[PDB]
Amino acid sequence: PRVDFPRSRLRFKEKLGEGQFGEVHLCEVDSPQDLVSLDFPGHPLLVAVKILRPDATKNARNDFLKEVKIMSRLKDPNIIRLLGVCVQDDPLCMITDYMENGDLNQFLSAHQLEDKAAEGAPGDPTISYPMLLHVAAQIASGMRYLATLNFVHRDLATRNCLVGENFTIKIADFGMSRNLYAGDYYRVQGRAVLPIRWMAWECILMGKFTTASDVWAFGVTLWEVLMLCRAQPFGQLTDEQVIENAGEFFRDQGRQVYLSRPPACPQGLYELMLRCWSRESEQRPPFSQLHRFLAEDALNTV
Ligand SMILES: O=C(Cc1cccc(C#Cc2cccnc2)c1)Nc1cccc(C(F)(F)F)c1
Repeated sequence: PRVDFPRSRLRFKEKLGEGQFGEVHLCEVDSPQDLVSLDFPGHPLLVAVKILRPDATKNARNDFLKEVKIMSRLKDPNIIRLLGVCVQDDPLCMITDYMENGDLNQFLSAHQLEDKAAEGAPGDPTISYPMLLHVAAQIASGMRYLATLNFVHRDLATRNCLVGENFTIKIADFGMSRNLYAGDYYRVQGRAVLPIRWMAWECILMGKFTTASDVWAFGVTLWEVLMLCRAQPFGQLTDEQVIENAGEFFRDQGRQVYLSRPPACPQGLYELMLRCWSRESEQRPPFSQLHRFLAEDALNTV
C-alpha cells in the first residue's frame, strides 16, 4: 500500500508460473518477524512474488500497475491477498502468500475419491466427499465477498484457485494466456479470449459479464470439483457446439444441454448445480445461499 516492502529482503529460489505481463517466483525472507503487521502476518519464510516478464513493454507495465490497484480492493480469507508491493521503483513486485499445494485443478487431479471414509493414513492421495464440499463452500464464500463489492471475476474455474496448507482455498486470477490451460479458452483474432465452457449463455451471445454469470461459472467450477477435475466441461463437444448450445438456451425450446451429474455428486447437490445454470439470471441462486447449502444442507443424509 503506502510503504514499499524492502526488496533487498527477497531471495529468489524458483519459478512457479508465467502469465501475460508477469511471472511468479518462490522467494525466501531472511527474517520474517520484523515485517509483521495486519497486512503482513521451515525457519525461512516463503512467499510468492510476481514480477514483470523479461520482455516487459510499456503496456505490460501499465497492466501490472492496474493489477496492483485491483488486488488492493480485496481482503477476504478466501481471496488472494497482497502482503506487500514494490512499486515506487524498479523492479516492480507483488508479494503474496505462498500456497504450497498449487492450483486446485492440479491438486484435485492428483487425488482420488475415498473408497471408505477416513480409513487411510495421512498423506495418501485420497480425498473425502465432505472435503470436496468444504473446498466448494470456501469458493462460494470467496464469491460472496466479491459480490458484496459488486466485483465481477469473469473467469472463475479450478485453474484459478490456489490450495494452501490444511486445504484452505483462495480464489485468484492468472489470466488467459497460460499454455497449460489453452484448451479452456476460445480465441478469435482481434476478439477477447473467452472461457466459453464456463460461460453463461448470455455472455457467449452478448459478451456481458455480471454477478449472475459468475454464479453460472461457479456451477461449472463446482462440477469440476465433484469430477475431481477428471474431464473438461462439455469435453466431447467442439468449441462451436458449445457456442451453439448458448443459442439453444436463448431460443428456449427445450433443446439446450447441460453438464451431466458427476459420480461423486448426489442428486440434491446436482439440483443446485442446475439452478446455477437457470436460463433467467434472476433465478440463479445468490452466493450466500450457495454457501449455506454447501456448508450445511449438503451434510444432510435426509
Ligand atoms: O491473482 C492474480 C495474479 C497474481 C498476482 C500475484 C501473485 C500471484 C500468485 C501466486 C501463487 C502461485 C502459486 C502458489 N502460491 C502463490 C498471482 N491477480 C488478480 C487480478 C484481479 C483479480 C484477482 C482476484 F483476486 F479477484 F481473483 C486476482
